Amino acid sequence: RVDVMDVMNRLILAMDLMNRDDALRVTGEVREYIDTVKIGYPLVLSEGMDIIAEFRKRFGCRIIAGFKVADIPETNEKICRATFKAGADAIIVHGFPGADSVRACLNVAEEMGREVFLLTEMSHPGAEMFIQGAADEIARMGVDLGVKNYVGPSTRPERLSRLREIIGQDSFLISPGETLRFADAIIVGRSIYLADNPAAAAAGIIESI
Amino acid sequence: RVDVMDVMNRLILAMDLMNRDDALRVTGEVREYIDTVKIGYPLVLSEGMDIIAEFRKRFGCRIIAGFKVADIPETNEKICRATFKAGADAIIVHGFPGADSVRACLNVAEEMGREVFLLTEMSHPGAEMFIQGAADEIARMGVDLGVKNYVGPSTRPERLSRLREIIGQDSFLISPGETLRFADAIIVGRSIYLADNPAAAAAGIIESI
Repeated sequence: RVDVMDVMNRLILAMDLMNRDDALRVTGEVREYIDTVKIGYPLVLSEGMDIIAEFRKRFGCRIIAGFKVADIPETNEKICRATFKAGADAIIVHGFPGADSVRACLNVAEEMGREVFLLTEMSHPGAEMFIQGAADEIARMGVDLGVKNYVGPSTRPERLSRLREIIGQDSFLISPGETLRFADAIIVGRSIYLADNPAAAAAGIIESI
Repeated sequence: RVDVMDVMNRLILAMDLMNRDDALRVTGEVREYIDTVKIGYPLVLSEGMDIIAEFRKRFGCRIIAGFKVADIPETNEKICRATFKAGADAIIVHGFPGADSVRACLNVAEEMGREVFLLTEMSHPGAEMFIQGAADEIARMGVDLGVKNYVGPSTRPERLSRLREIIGQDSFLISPGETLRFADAIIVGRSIYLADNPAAAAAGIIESI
């Protein structure tokens, strides 16, 4: 869809390394396979938010801040503004804190011309306690608020299908082969940056697509 | 109790200002009324994590990182280690993501000799959608995992009483008058740092204790 972002090769690199040198080095090794990188708190808190602008300038890539914002409205607003001011193209936000906390983020993204991704569900074991049960309602809340970008789990294909059903075919969905039957792009981390050779690892993944 | 932290005047300053100069200036104006300060992402993302060590050295205060960590276990571990390495004495973590995500934090705090505060419930309007309904279970999860420090709402005292009932009289509880009947310490922000004179504002609050 013309109004949703285009992720090269439908592959997003989750750059979870905490060392600036390593993060930039490994990303450089696979720069030809991706144009979108997700950066989280581990790297940003260890090296500073300036690392976001460094990635955009060194690789000409889109940066998604995988912060999973989950604070009160006023604080969410401040976190989003600081993150977008640092150059992030998009930010990932939790939906469990409610609609006002999500809208606070949407307001800033609108103002600054950036994007908000709503995290509807997580896949780690502990997600079963409260997150799994609220997933459908969180996705629906996003749809009702005009959210266009979503993050959903990949571990269970049928769950990604359910999410796609709720958000519709128009929405943009990313998830951490069959996954791409429902998601627009997949997020890969360790499988690439920890492999003996990240390039071959990334190349292999894309070939499967 | 002797095994729980002692917060001077039972008052914790929520330093939410995003400007280093202002945050340090206003904190300096009220330094005589508190020995514990809560710092969040707005300030840290805007000025860098080094600001935590700067506060501890300039004021000799305890720093609680009000990050409300809500990621997967591996990432929570990394966020906690980075935050504690930066000097934070404690970190606030969400319980909605489940037990493994909380334990990941507990592991790092144990290793580094720091503290974890479990956020059981929030008070902003949107909290009623999913957070309010999971609060009791989250508090019980904390108790079952040996969590000693908790953060609860202050808007509704009967809710604070319920939380105190679940965590017991031995647990340490902080909440953002009657509040101190159940909470060990109160967290005050805007009322202090935004007031015409934060010193008089802080002094007034304490006098009521």
